[PDB]
Amino acid sequence: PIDQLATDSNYLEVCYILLNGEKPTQEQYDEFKTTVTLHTMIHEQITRLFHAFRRDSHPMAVMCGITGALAAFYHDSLDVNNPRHREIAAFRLLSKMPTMAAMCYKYSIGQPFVYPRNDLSYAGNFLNMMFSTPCEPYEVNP
Amino acid sequence: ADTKAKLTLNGDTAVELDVLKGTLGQDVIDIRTLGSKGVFTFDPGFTSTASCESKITFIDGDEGILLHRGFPIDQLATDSNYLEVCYILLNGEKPTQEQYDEFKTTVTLHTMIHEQITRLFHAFRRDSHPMAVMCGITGALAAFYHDSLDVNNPRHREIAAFRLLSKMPTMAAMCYKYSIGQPFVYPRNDLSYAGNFLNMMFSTPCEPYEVNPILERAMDRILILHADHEQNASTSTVRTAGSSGANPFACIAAGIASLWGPAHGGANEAALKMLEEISSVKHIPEFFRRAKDKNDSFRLMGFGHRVYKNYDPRATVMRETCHEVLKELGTKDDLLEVAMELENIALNDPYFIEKKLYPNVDFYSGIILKAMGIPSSMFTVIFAMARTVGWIAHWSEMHSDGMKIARPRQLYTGYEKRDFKSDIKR
Amino acid sequence: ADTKAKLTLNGDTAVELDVLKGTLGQDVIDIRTLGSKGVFTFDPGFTSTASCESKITFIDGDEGILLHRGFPIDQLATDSNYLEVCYILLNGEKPTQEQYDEFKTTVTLHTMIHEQITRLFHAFRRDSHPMAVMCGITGALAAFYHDSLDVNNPRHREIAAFRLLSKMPTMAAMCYKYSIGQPFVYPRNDLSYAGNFLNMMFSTPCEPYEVNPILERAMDRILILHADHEQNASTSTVRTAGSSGANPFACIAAGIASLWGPAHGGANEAALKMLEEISSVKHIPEFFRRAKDKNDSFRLMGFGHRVYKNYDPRATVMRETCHEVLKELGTKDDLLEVAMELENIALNDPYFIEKKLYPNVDFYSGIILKAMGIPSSMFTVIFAMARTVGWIAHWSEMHSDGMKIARPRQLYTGYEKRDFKSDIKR
Repeated sequence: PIDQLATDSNYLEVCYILLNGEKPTQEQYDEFKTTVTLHTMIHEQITRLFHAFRRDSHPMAVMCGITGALAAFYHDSLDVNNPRHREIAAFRLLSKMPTMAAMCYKYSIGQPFVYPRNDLSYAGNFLNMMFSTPCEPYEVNP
Repeated sequence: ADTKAKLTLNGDTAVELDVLKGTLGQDVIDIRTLGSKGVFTFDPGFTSTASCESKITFIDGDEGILLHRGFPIDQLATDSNYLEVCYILLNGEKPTQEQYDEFKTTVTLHTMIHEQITRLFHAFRRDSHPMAVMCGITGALAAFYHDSLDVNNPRHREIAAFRLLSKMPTMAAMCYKYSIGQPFVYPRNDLSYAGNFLNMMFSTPCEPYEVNPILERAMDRILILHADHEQNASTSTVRTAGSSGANPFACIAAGIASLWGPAHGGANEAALKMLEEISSVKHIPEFFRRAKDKNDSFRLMGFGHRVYKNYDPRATVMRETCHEVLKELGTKDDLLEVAMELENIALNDPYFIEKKLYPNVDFYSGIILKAMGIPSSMFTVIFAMARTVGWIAHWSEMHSDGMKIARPRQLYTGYEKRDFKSDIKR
Repeated sequence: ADTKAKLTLNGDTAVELDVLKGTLGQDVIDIRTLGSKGVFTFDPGFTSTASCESKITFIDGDEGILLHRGFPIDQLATDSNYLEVCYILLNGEKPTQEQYDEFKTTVTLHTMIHEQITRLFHAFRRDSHPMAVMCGITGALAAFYHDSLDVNNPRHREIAAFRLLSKMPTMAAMCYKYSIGQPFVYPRNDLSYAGNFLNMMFSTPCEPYEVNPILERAMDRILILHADHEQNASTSTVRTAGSSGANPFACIAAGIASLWGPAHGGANEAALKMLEEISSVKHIPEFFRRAKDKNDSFRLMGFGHRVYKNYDPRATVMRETCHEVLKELGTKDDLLEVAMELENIALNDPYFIEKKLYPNVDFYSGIILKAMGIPSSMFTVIFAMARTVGWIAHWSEMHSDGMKIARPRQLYTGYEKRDFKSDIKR
């Protein structure tokens, strides 16, 4: 039930549940969080695509434009029939969406992009990339 | 006030004019009505004309008095700090702890410059004079900070003032980083205005930078000592452009250009270079750099000033700071015997004693900045940066007053109406 | 002379001041040596103070008179062309074929801007007002053309003068193209000044642009009618920035921002809101935009002017040309014809009669530009681009005078000297 997931689980565990069909064992979850964590950054060239969008663009139009352009950069995981390519592709989108989402915002307001922080949770990592500046340390409110 | 109530002008009919008085300085003959009476004065340069009523800065040139909101410059340069002086110039009073806290908070939160504005720097030749880059960048601000351009709107001035106030040092320091090929440094919330500046100017991502309290306080003093200087030419440009309706960023950008005007004033452009290189302790100290004084360009090299007769009151605290900074920088300030010597040449040469080419605040500021490793091209960028608070104060005062638009007359001595009939067939 | 000998100023004893005589207009009282005594006048806005002696433009507002080097504006607009008027304004006399061909050849020879400045255009936002981008590029020219900044060298001055007259049209057109996302168009040596400008505005690589003869003339006349307007707020800004020694390019940038000035308000675009986005005689000029007039909401709209009492002398020829354009463009005009209702009201409506809201030159200029398919955000850019030669001439004459540094007095009414005591700790 959605209530139990929204109150008891966390986003990454729900992802594992939707993607694997079961609540992850500590180890499976650890490995899962590990694969996601290692694929958070977006190719720097993909980052230059943001600079070609009008600063005044709707972040949702920038998000569609950026996601629709991914295939040219992550050209090695495009064979949908290939079982391993789906793993890679899924993990890529899974890890990178918040990085791109947060960048849409930073770009839309004129602040520098924030790199993922391995030391943070999916939600905290997002709030960090969305609001922190290089000017002061940012502390994620629980 | 004796006969300071009234007086009269006499062309044909006796026109009575008030003799407005000040709280300090000379009285002024209110001629605001003469124009309508078909009477107009003639004063190119406005040396006999009070363009406004001001409460900001007071100067008695002969007696060397410089007051900012009534406070002597000495006390501000030694006791206050740049941000408090800004509050003083901008608000007219010494801030209560809380008012100062809130003030420092508003400034701190608006330090970063829009990343797009940062891309403008990359379009300037790396070899550009940082002062030309500074004028170009400030003059372009209005397109980015397009929501605070209504000068008539009281809240827009708050925003605009705070924007310029917070961002100038960020832009100033970037001009330098860009001019030498090092990456830009973001403001650090944990630092003071002076320390934050020294950080953005000199730190690299390669090692931690530690702000030296001596150089820090020394920079803070260079800033306060350049905060404002009454109705000079560059500030008069700020008021004039402003009364014309020009947005704050445009008026501040104009003030910067008017400020470095003398630098590229030909005689100054050439003489500053002569002094630039010659640091051989055999020419500057032994009348070589002094050999060329046909074209003066002295105020720029730190000698003499039209405002003050015998000395520049801003140089007191700066000289004392300068002596200290030189020491702090250990056994490296050896070739700086020319600093000791040029000063001796200014205090003892009959020519300098005659023309009163005394060392001014910039002779000493220049030494502190040179001692810090800052290139000379960045000297006016720093002075203009510090002067911005004065410009904002004068621009703002000009507004809240009555917004008397600059619409002067002219003595027309040109051609009387004549007919036009072209000589060309093109 | 009426009462034009000398005059007396009394307080206790008398002071004799000479009166200068102008060839046209009113004569003035010389007060240049007053401030050299202690006696200062008080005149905010300078409306009773001649700021300089000039021979460029004579205006007799109440008579609706405007002369450029003695030539009536209506004659120049009809029988001359922009460049010839530019030649006259700068030189004092009309050109011979020899002189004109030399001037023209030189102007077209330097119309192309440095390739690196084009990069600067792209760092700006696409949503930026064309006017702000214009001011931004003008204030950045000093970072490139740094070989003509010596305002004390007639060589630099003349070179700066030509680079501005040559490149301004190029700059303006590029501001339009950038805003609409169209490729920049290069200047054509074979096309006229106005023919080239329209081409740079409307050309495209998709096919060769055909310039309509009637439209080229219209544009040239717009440029002629805006070439100069005497000692106004913008020119005074240019003259004041220049008095300090500010570089040529920086001087124009301040004039541009000054001219942009009065259009930064809130209630100014609240009425301009309706004037723009709607086309119907029963919509705008009908109990909506008419009734919606809060702060300025007039001169900028094309109704009235502070200079002229009854009418705008410049508007006469602009009104005729508007007929030729409206007649010619028809299929791209007849919908905008609602100007007759705006004019009808500005003539037959009591509110407009009482406030003397006569359709100025910008009223007709606006109608034409709107019909030619030009966005209103380019209107003042076009006027500024045109006014630039006037700014250059005034700036040159200020220097011929000897560059009298603007150093006005002030009426100080602030605090007297007081000791500084600070309690804060931040």
